[PDB]
Amino acid sequence: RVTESIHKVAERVVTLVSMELPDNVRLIRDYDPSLPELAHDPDQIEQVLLNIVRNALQALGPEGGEIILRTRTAFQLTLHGERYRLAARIDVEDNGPGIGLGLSIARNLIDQHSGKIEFTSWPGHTEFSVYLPIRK
Repeated sequence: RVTESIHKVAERVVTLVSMELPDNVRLIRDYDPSLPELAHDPDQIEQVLLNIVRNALQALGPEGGEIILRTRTAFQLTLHGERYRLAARIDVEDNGPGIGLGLSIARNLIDQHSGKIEFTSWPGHTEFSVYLPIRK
């Protein structure tokens, strides 16, 4: 409904997560300042990111680690079979020795925004990538 910077929601998430962050877990930012403002429901995107970050905290477990909240402009990104000239990619990547309804809710809220969520992993890392359309 509103067209604003996705970083406002990202920062609301950083503030909220501070209350549940273990002493041995650090949350770092890796924002792309060139990312354009986009239409989205801030309340819904906040819930999407909170649930993904909590899943990340669950993955890290007692061993703790690092969670990176990253934003990047995505060019020529495909969403539901159509290629978009511009989309926003928001990643929640965790690093840790020790490596759900919330996730289902996040998926549904992203579908409402006509976006997608992808999961990947590599040695010592796991990452959820959320995509939101900006310009088709």
